[PDB]
Amino acid sequence: GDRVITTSTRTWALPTYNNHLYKQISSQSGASNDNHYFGYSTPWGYFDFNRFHCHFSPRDWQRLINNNWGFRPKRLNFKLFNIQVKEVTQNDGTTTIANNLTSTVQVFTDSEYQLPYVLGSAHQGCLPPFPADVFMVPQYGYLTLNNGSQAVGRSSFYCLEYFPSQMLRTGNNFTFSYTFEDVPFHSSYAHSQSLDALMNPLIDQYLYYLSRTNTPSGTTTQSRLQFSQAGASDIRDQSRNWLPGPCYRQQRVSKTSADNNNSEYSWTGATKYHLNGRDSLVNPGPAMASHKDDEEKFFPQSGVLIFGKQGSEKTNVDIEKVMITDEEEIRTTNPVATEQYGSVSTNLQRGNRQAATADVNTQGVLPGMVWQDRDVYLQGPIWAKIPHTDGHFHPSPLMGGFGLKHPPPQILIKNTPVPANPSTTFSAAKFASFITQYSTGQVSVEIEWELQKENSKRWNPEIQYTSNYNKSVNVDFTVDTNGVYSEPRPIGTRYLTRNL
Amino acid sequence: GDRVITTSTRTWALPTYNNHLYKQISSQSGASNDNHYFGYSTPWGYFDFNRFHCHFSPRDWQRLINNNWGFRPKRLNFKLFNIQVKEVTQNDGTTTIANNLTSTVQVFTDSEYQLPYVLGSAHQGCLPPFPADVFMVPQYGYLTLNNGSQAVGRSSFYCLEYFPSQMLRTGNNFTFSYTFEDVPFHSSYAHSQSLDALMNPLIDQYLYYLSRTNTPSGTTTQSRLQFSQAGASDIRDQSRNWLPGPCYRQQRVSKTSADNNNSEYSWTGATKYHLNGRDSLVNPGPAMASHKDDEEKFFPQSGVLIFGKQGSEKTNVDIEKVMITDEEEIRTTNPVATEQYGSVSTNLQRGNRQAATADVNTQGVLPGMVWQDRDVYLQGPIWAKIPHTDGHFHPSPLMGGFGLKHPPPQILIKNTPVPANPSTTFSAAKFASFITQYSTGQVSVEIEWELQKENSKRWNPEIQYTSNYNKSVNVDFTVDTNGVYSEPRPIGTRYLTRNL
Amino acid sequence: GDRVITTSTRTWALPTYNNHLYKQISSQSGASNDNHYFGYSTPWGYFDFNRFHCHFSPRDWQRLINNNWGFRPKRLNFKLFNIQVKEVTQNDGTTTIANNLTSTVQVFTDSEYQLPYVLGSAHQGCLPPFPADVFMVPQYGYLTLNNGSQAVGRSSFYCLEYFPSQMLRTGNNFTFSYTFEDVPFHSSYAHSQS
Amino acid sequence: QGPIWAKIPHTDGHFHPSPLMGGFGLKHPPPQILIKNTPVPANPSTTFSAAKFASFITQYSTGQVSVEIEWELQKENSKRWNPEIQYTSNYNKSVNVDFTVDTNGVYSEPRPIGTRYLTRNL
Repeated sequence: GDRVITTSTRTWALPTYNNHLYKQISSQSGASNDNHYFGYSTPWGYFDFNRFHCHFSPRDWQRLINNNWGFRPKRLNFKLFNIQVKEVTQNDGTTTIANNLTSTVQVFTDSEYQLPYVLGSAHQGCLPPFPADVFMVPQYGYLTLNNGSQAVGRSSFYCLEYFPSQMLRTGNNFTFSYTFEDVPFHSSYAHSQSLDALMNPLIDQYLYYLSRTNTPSGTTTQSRLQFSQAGASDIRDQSRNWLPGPCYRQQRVSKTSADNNNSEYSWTGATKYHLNGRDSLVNPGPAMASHKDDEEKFFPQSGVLIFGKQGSEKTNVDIEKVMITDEEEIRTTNPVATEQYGSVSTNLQRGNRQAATADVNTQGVLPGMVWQDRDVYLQGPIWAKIPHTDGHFHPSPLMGGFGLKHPPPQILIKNTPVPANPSTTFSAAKFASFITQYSTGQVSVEIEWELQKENSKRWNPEIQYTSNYNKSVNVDFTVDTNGVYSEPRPIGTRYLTRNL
Repeated sequence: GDRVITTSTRTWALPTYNNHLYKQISSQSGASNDNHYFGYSTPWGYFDFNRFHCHFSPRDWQRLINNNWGFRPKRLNFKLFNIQVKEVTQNDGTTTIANNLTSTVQVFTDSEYQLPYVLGSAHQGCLPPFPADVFMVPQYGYLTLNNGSQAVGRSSFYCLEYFPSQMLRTGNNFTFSYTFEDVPFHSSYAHSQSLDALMNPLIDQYLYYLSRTNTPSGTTTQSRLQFSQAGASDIRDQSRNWLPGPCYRQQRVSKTSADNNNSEYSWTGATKYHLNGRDSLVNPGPAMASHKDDEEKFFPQSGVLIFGKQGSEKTNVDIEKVMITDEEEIRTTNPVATEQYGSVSTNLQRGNRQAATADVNTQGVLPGMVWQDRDVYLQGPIWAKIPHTDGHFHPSPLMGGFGLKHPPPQILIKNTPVPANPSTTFSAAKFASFITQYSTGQVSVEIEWELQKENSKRWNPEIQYTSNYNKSVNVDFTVDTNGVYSEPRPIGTRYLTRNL
Repeated sequence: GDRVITTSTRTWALPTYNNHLYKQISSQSGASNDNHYFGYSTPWGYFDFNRFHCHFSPRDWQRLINNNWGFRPKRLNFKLFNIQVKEVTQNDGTTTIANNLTSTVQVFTDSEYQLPYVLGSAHQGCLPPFPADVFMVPQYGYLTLNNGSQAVGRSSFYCLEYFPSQMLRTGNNFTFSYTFEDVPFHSSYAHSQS
Repeated sequence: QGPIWAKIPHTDGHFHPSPLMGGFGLKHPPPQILIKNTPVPANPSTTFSAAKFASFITQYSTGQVSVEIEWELQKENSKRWNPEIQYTSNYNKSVNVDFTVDTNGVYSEPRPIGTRYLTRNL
């Protein structure tokens, strides 16, 4: 009631990747100097389970999303069990399996966050949406530092066979518990009222701003400047003690595709920054914006988010599959998307001298700013692991989600190598001749989120996202015919409304 | 001694507004699309008492303002009593009153801040300056959300007859206590010394900056670049570890009115931003600036504050009544008003290539910024109720004053309707035929502010705002002849000086 | 959580109907013989509050309707208070009010269900939807038995001034508590499958 | 906007009472509680009299009212995998939303509602 407890489980399959041998991986020499990566590929595999798919399913997303203002995770517990090591041999056109029993698997974990922590991109393949079937574990490895291809001093290279591990035979299991520290609840409410009008419309404030300057002489010219008390009426002159959050700009692009010159403006016309002289564009903006009321056919080029419609073939797939989140609901506070934040004076005015204006395309944070977060679509990420640093400035990760400083640990996996027969003559160096095998087992987690209840004295119904209706040949979600699973539309949580 | 306790009281009068019936209120269709408001008007009335007039009077403003570095409120208590319900009937050219006794009045309050909290603009009519006479209570009602006129989903509409109330007959009273959480003391000291010179003038620092580049060959041209250790002398090259606060720009306008082209530049030339595509100008700037030393005839167009000289007829009143606060005292740190914050390089320089500069009109917050607040004029507001949000970035409300997250509650009032005689035939629907009546009573509050004392080892006298002198035909403040009350000049608190 | 508690309140106005005199009421003789009613009209007025408007408002209807399979009422409590008797006089083209104080009002109740219980049709005028304004109390009276217009033996005619009442001056209030016995929960679920 | 309890008549032949209006079948419904305001005559004629004069003093009355209920409800739990219907407020830019007063103080209530939304397998 006060808090909800989630539990999941899955089965998984672990191959062997590098042939049990680290391989440094680097960028191609033909890759443009905007792109160079120099790094390592380890055999170890690792679990992810960072996304909301794992823990909810649509119904329990409603039950959560409609009834609560906010929530946070209060702990988690985690389990591996039913570990079944398995062998495979290929003779000629023949196959075999024959589980080999006593062979083991290595796991450990890091509380110390010592090893490089890489999730962060929401790389695909965390866990299957929907409980059925199975997923093969992805392997590890990391970029570090490059310069132009090549290498520089420092440049890391950890080992991963150092740390005390645990070696788990068939019929042995592994767990650990973890507890989040705390974070402010994630927002849900949609902010009934905009900032621009917070005011009682009936009375009028006692400040006069400045009325029409100039005024006729005579019929023409005087420097007379007069004042008019504000309130009701024109509004828009209201003295206001708060400010809307910061923004840049984006290149507006239409889903209609009736427009946009020919043209290729991307990525040339896109917004980007270059760190260390290598251009980098910005996929999430600082979480903000919208398109605008009544438009819906325009969206920011690099803004918002994509996802996609299964099955989605990468690299040049057309618009129908992508799904393009709208982001319209934060319109209350954040300063929309592609607009000049607002005009500001430039040149002073003499008797002979006209004044600008000339405005601006950006702002930056200022005292008295307020802004809201972003929304989380349940196929999105969860926690971002703020880097270990100084200059935080509170961490509202652009992906959305929680800002953990000590995220849940990482827990890589590997299955111990078994050599084939040696030559008995001793030898130079190290033979490979490995015995091909892989592994499988279960997995669990659980969370126990804590959520704050909802209460409001509003008189009328509210929105409360629904299942829609009416005779779709294929409803959604649930499998169509031959076993493929679907997920039409994104969801995200802002529905309940709180007065600002 | 350690802390001062304030107490006030007044008498008040409550009419009946809507005829006891909610009326949705909307913007005119002829109102330009920059202006649309769609909202409600409830019968309920409400108290304000948010301004400094209520609690002090000029003398006790001195006694406070001169002797203390800073202060904050530590609690308050509040009272209604001596409630006298009253009736009025009009027959023909006749009048009558005849207090009706047992009829009641409804009050309650909200600690939960559930209902929309609207003060925020310093709408006129809180309480009378000066204890005499009486004030009629303003009514409630709120804007919420519009789009273009019209309406959208959400859009609120609370009731106000839901909550448990208290119904107070003649000879019954009502109170409650409230306690502020805490806030840093409000500043007073004026910062004796500017940032630019913090340094001991006698010694010189050991960093060399960069001296004249170029230098003659020969007599003309060399790329020679040489260095000169700083200190004393030129100054202005001093390495400095702190930065002045952020700013925009304003349109400078003269009180002299000898200038400014013809011209109407307002509001076209004014500084503004448009949220959701509707332009909004900025009445308080981010609290900052000044005009400059020795000028005093120039002030920012949209900057500073107005107030006005009683009696002040709204809409086009001339300059003599407005009073135009100067804001000169923060000159120490904040970066004045209409000036380019400062130049910054633009293009690199080759052997053939000249460099800019080209500067900037704005900045935004940066690490190592410092700035000071604003000053509070005792006819200004007090607490702003920071909205319930995430992105605070400490709340220094542009109106000035304290940043309460849980402000003192709101406490609306209404007087229960009494119908006239029915028709005994039963009826359709609901008759009105109300009995015209209104109400009156007392009011109290009190605060008990806590203030920190002042001590300084300065050797010489200080400024300490005074009453001036010399044979004014009308002193100030105190009533002139026929009972009208005056308040010449604003006041505000920065007088005592602290070394920075 | 387990159970929700509702509370409402309203203001109301009570006229005087028959001039304080019972009047037997009957069907018109011209009314077709499919229609004949023979009955009484008493001065007494009565409260209704039997409809869901009174207790919920749309939002709290959602909050209920979406989250639960079923429900039943487990009790109720009831109150009258702030009773203000009032007078009206009409001289010529003039009006007056002048609350008269000590005059009283009579109420009682029936647990025994003795008197004819008539609600049953959802006659209009129970309470106002929405809290505002006010509603005038409807009067009582009942049909019993007719034959063709006229009357037959039996045919009732209660009094209503028999029972012990309570007479409530200004500055006096009245309550009682009541408890439902039990009923199976009302259904909500829509039955997924035929 | 419908009724609530029907007061099954005092009888024999019940055959469980599912009142056609809908709502609960109480055998002992909440009581009835009629009201009346005592008559005050005008001045008599002092000559005594036949019969009974009327000459009443016109008056009426007003006051408050309360009730309350405390319903008991059973919670909902279902293992269904997909969203459900859950009646909503609709959307989209109605010149007049619903319910809440339009302009001059009249109150509205568009559409009926009724409760069947949540789904249980039969």
